[PDB]
Amino acid sequence: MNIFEMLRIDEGLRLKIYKDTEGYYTIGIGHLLTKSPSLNAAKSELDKAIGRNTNGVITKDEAEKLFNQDVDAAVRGILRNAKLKPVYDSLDAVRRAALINMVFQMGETGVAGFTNSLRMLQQKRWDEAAVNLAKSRWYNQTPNRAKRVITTFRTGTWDAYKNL
Ligand SMILES: [Cl-]
Repeated sequence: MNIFEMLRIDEGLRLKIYKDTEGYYTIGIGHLLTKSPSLNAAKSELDKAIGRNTNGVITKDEAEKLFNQDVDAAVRGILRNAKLKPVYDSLDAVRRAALINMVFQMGETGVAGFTNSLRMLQQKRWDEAAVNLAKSRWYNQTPNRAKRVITTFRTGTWDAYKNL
């Protein structure tokens, strides 16, 4: 298991524009196009991201290219952020994947807002971090995904993702 397999499980794969759990236009492996209500805006963003006239459909190769760029961007965002980088540096390789997962889903700014949870992770107070992380809109809106990420922080293993 690695970060790419992990996020492919959490996000799935869809080759036509769809709406994500918040109602926003998305494509591929959880690539957000726009928070605009306008399907035309979403198609225009898609064409710009892919570099051609897509009419809202992309190939699997194109989805995986956007996915590679998005994983790379999430990692680079962690390492440039003063609140995230020291947490990331303190963690083992499995728990690093959990942090990347959060940043992929809710952005660098959203995750840096989890001040108390980040402190607990940095101190390796895993059971306590897991409780604090669950006191969140994130957990209440996407509880099955949040539970898998939280279990990964708590245990340092991939068990939440095996048999999936
Ligand atoms: Cl969920």
